[PDB]
Amino acid sequence: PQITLWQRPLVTIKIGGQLKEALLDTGADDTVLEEMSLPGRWKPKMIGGIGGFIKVRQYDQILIEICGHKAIGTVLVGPTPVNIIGRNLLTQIGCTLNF
Amino acid sequence: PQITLWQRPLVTIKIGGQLKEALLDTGADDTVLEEMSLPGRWKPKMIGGIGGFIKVRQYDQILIEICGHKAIGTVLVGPTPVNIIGRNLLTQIGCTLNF
Ligand SMILES: CC(C)CN(C[C@@H](O)[C@H](Cc1ccccc1)NC(=O)O[C@H]1CO[C@H]2OCC[C@H]21)S(=O)(=O)c1ccc(N)cc1
Repeated sequence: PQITLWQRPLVTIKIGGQLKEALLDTGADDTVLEEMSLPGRWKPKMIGGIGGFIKVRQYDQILIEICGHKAIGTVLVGPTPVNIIGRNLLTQIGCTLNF
Repeated sequence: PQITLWQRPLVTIKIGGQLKEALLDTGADDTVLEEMSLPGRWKPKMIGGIGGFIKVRQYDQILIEICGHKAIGTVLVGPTPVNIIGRNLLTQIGCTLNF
């Protein structure tokens, strides 16, 4: 689909058997989700944003279905105030910016 | 232009007579630029992102030229780690997300 930007580009995703809403975010290198239960093993990592940094758990090769499109890749989990789909997954679903 | 997301979607902008590079950021409601000299009056404001909040200066009716497309609107200035073009300006240049 084509998505205009008069509102937040929020999309429904399914991950870890759970349904969530997440922001399609071209400004985010990596995907980061609020605290949630995920199956795998994980590595501690820290990511930097506007107000400083947060500590996250890195999960690799995690399946996500973003608006009915599957992708597998790194998901970070931690105290982000919003679920963010970053460019690492956006590229997999063929998402582009257009003007 | 159509822009893929294997790299950061950085674009050259002109604002306040100065040239900068900024991220086209669908995840950002508002445009926020690193500390810079801008003409005019302003108002204290706080914006929140991944690591917490920062205090910014809000400038209204500011002219920006983003990839050669003019837009006028609100620009926040403050200690963001990167210059961000947010949805308030992206809509003005007809920027959309497609997959
Ligand atoms: C622009 C950078 C700082 C990157 N940020 C992505 C960005 O889209 C965040 C994503 C975001 C979105 C909502 C809340 C927090 C973070 N948006 C954001 O900070 O926007 C602020 C300016 O406008 C306002 O609208 C939303 C928050 C304000 S980030 O969230 O910090 C980020 C950094 C690293 C990764 N891997 C993933 C995300």
